[PDB]
Amino acid sequence: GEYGQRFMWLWNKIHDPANGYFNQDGIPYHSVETLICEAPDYGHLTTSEAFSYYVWLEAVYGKLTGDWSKFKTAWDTLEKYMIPSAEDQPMSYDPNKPATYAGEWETPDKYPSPLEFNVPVGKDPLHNELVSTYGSTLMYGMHWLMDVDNWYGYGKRGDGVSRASFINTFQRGPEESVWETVPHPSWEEFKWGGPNGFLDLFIKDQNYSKQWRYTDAPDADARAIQATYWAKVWAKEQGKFNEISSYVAKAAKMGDYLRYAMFDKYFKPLGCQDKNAAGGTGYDSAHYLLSWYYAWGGALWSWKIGSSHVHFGYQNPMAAWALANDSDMKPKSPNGASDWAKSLKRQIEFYRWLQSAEGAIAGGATNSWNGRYEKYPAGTATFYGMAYEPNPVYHDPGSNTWFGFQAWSMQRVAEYYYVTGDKDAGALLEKWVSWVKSVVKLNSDGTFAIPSTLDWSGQPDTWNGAYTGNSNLHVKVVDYGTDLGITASLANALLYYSAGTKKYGVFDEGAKNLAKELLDRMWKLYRDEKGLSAPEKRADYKRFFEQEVYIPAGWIGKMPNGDVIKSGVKFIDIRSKYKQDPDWPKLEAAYKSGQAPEFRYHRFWAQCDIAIANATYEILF
Ligand SMILES: [Ca+2]
Repeated sequence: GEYGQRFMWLWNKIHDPANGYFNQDGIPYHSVETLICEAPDYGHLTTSEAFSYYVWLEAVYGKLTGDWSKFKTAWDTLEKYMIPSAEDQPMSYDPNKPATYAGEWETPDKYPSPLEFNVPVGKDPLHNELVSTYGSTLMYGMHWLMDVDNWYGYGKRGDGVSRASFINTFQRGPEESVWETVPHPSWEEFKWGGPNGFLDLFIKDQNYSKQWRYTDAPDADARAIQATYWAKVWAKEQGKFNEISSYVAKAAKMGDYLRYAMFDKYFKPLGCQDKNAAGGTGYDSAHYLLSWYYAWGGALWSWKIGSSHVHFGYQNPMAAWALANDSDMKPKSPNGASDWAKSLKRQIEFYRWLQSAEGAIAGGATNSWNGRYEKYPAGTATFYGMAYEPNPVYHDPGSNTWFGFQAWSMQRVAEYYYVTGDKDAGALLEKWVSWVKSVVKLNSDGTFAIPSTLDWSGQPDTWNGAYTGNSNLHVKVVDYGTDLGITASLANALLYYSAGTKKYGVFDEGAKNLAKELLDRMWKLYRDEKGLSAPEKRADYKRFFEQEVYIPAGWIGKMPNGDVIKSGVKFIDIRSKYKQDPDWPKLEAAYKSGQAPEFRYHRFWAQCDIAIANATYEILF
């Protein structure tokens, strides 16, 4: 079939060693080009989102093929490399005191953040159940960032040499952009950085211990699960399910632990609005959404920490439903499926509460105003006691000034609607597709433009379980662009909606046609040697040179390659190896010329989305 030809074409552009999307271990890079900085700060780093897209690409491949080897392989790599093994996470945890509270602060210069030992932390209610269920104490979820070819030089567990090195960057609050971090190893032996390693850049304590720390990106895990749901439906169609047996089980175990994404940072109760208030005793601290993260720390004592900030872009109803309803994907814990049923509905309510008057989905909510459980301002709209935030978690740039989440997240809703016919999902999607149609530009010459940067106004109405119209919440498109990963994901969302519409109501041909046009114009214009790519102006890359990384006066340390870490140091001064990047002179030239440098990037996830969107047109039509 034709749109599946398209998929095949890109699938082995991706799987051709020549083009170089994977490292020697089969770990996909964030992108083929190395000189890139946006969420990771270098291209041959990779992310938990990349792995989840890899699994998804293969699920779709084995649906179109009957060949589930590639799917099995992609999961094999993911469990092996991106999920901390037993040696990666050795422990004695106390569910009643799961962590010691530290605040979040407005700027990076207010860090390291002091522990506050008087601040009550609440009860972790998932742990004892999860031990009972699995026999293990190991946590089964992906850490979000990896240095796949050991570019930074921290290695495995401190060996400064192994590939697939667990690192972390973002640690110092909502203004710490990708440009303002100090990349550090997840496993801390004090072999680099200062006397206490890098710990004392981020946390203020009397004494510091060697330890490990991991941070899950829940959208990533959920996508992996979403992916595995389709691999289960698709293998079962073909009578090959049992082949994929234990891999659906991986998804369900992952699903079971992913419930840590559902809780306030410090198991504090929803609505508390005071750091000194008592901790939750159970599910009163569950927001039942996929939060910006869960994190687990552990001494070489133990900590577990959810997150108080939620972004709609991180939600996944399809995954939630799959875990909650499909008996093959059922998590083994007593309460697992059940918590996921609650998450499914809370998520859908969340999306509807965030729906602007125009139809775009606004950012999110927090249970911890300023990340310090402060009192909400007068007039603040709320969702189950959480405060609306236009840009939750990060502000530089604003986390919901990126059009991309609209597509990523509504694709998942559109899947859930197709499977299910849920009326709220449908009514949500209706008003959103309407908006999409009104803002996508199809030009006469066959070029197209999707929104890139969004801006926001006002607030939703406070949630009371039923849609109101949110007539004071307003989206504005600030500019347009030609992001192909997003363009394809937008197409993918339009296709699942249109499909569901045919299946459950009045068929929306408009939607399908708008998607097709996007998938067609893209394929005709932006095809190239390594897959697809469009020109991209990166003015912000001046920050390579100009961005000062905050280091405390008196703090002295070294990166593994010898770069000195001290006050005044810039972004590039702690990443000197960038100067031997093939694109360095091009970048240098443009910085001095005074105009934005240009790239034609091949992000794994982008190429994965383009693939899956074309394939999804065939599967549905
Ligand atoms: Ca900043």
